[PDB]
Amino acid sequence: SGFRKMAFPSGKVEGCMVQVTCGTTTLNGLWLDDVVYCPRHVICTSEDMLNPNYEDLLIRKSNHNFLVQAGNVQLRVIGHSMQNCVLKLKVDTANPKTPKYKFVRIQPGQTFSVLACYNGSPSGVYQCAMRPNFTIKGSFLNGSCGSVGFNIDYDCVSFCYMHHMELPTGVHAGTDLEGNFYGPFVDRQTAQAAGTDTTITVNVLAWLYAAVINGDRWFLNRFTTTLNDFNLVAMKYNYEPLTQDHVDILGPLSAQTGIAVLDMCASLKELLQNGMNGRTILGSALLEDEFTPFDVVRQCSGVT
Amino acid sequence: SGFRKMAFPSGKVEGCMVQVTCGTTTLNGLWLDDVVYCPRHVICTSEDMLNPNYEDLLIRKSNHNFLVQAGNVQLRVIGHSMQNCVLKLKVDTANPKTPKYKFVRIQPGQTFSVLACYNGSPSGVYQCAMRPNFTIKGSFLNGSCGSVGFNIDYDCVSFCYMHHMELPTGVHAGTDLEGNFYGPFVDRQTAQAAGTDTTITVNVLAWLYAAVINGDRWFLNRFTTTLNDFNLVAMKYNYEPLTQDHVDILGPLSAQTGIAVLDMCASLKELLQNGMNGRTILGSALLEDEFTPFDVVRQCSGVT
Ligand SMILES: CN1CCN(C(=O)Cc2c[nH]c3ncccc23)CC1
Ligand SMILES: CN1CCN(C(=O)Cc2c[nH]c3ncccc23)CC1
Repeated sequence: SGFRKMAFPSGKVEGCMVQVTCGTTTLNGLWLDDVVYCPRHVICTSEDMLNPNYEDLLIRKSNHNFLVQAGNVQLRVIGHSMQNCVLKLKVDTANPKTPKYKFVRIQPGQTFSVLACYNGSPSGVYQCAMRPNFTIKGSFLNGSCGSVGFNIDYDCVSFCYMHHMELPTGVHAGTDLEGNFYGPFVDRQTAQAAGTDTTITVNVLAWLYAAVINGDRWFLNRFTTTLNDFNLVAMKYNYEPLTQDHVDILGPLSAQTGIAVLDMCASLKELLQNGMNGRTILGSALLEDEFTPFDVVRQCSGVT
Repeated sequence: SGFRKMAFPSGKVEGCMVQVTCGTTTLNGLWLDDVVYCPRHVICTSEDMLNPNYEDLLIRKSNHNFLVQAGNVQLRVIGHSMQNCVLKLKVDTANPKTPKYKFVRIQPGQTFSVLACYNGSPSGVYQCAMRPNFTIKGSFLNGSCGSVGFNIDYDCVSFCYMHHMELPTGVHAGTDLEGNFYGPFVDRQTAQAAGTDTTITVNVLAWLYAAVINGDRWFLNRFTTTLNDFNLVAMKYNYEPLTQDHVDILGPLSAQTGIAVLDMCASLKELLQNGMNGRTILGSALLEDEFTPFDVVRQCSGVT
């Protein structure tokens, strides 16, 4: 019993973190096999950051300009390339701690763990969601760039995020491990505004199910709704529309609790309309949207 | 920028987790040097759990009755002893992944990371606080016993908690690594009620400072208070009393923000009296009390 914002165990990823220095800038890199992945803005001066031409800046850089340190031992760089917004530094040594891994590009609403790192050393781990506006609400200070987001399936680390920048609103933007930004963001020091940060409705419903499973049931009501009726209310409250694909994904939680998805939607509808009236659900005074239905089943079943 | 409930990187602890089986019960153990630490209730049948005499039950157990598996390799048990509520199984092999470590008994209000484990395998990591009633609000299912709470200082893991049981209210009780329960709890399947779960005032104030540092300032007011005046209000709201030791610990956050501790107390006083009025602080609709002043400085400074 109990329900916590839970991160994946970070050890498999800790074993991949290194320090990358180009000139006076140090940030983090991800060492998998004989490649080190890092944000391309490592090559930029503060001046360059305002309006960088990365291809032109990169011409001035050689393998020996990329200093890669794994613990307190230097790796030899034997190649470099730019893929979208990441640099791939080929090193002469395969990371001996390379886990089974994939690179995945996640959808908005998907959660992942972040291993916040500075100078290639882990500082902490927390759980994030890719927001519907393709930002993440992380905890990142200068030097945290190259920190990675990931999910784990038994022994396979799926890398989904690499940290690149903070927007002037203090929300975070980054890439997949192919170097493609989530959302419309660019690695340039220019004011970039985020769109509407809507609530991840299917995740809220997952968390309401988690609440029921954990004995927090006060919000269960006598009502039902329809997807169309629910969605009118969702749109009014800047909630993402619910689709039958969302209802399908909530099936196992529906079956475990015996609460029809549309009934739980009607409960959610009343919470939106009435608020919490000073009550809490799983120790929260707001509706939590950074647990996926998969997250709730995993936590509630004890997958390792 | 941004402020997250952040756990320590768990890799150093992942390397210590093993599976302990006695008869038909499997739970987790902590392998440090040539000792495996686990809850003594591993020796109990369901029947035994109702009113166990652990010394008498342990007489019936030999070294070869304790099955210790590290990954998928069995460890040879060459000794066993009971220290308070934990068993110490001496094995013939030092854990090669043993980190620098200490055993510490934490105070109520102190935070720690939990590596939730099942069958000696990590499932996830989250941040907890020792509640003033000596419970923790964890996320633990059957098989999670022997999971450990810890803090890390650079390269030294301080182990502070080992999970033993859930109370009928679904809150959690456990021991330090000398086997002494936090609070009045006993490892027996008998109804045990928790006392008042008061709010950790110094932690709320730490988190308000964290909010100011991160640009959430709407709650800063024109008022000040005194420790005695604040404490009258604290007691009314089931907040822990604030002492000058708490004010001392908040000094660095006071200095960083230029907000006198007693001014922040007066802000907190108004939040208690007025509530949040549907507003949030660091994405929370309630006052968060599971960040210590040390946690806030660490996260806000990027210690690795
Ligand atoms: C292209 N350019 C954009 C601006 N940059 C950052 O925002 C880096 C960064 C990521 N998280 C942070 N948190 C606090 C302060 C700075 C950062 C550098 C790269
Ligand atoms: C002395 N006896 C007391 C009762 N026990 C537990 O509560 C073990 C336990 C710890 N977390 C849990 N979460 C869910 C279900 C069970 C547990 C066994 C030991």
